[PDB]
Amino acid sequence: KVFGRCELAAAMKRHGLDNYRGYSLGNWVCAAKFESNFNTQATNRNTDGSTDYGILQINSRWWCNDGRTPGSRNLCNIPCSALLSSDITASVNCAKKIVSDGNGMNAWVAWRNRCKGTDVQAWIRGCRL
Ligand SMILES: [Cl-]
Ligand SMILES: [Cl-]
Ligand code: NA
Repeated sequence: KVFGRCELAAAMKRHGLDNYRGYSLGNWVCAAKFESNFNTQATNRNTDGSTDYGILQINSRWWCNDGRTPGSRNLCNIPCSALLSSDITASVNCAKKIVSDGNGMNAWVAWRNRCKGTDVQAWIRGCRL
């Protein structure tokens, strides 16, 4: 599923991401935009052989099991394919664990390079939330 901007904001808001660990909704929409272009089916392979999955590009090195990342962890206790669903619940619940682990949203390279310190509120402007 390829989300609309406001559609995804409302979905994320419903799942408790607005101001989660102090990160306003615009941060999450901005990260999703640049990680996946709002596409729940996005996958990308990393150089160490791990793979990033879904709308927030969550990494099989630590967070999910794809059966092909030897020596990795599965800290969200889910198959990585569950992160590709049109229902964002699994991605959001795993993202809550990631952002709580000490490093905040800096775990998302695109958020660090393209959203952090920008006016992220513009990503939810005009949306009915
Ligand atoms: Cl915001
Ligand atoms: Cl933080
Ligand atoms: Na893994």
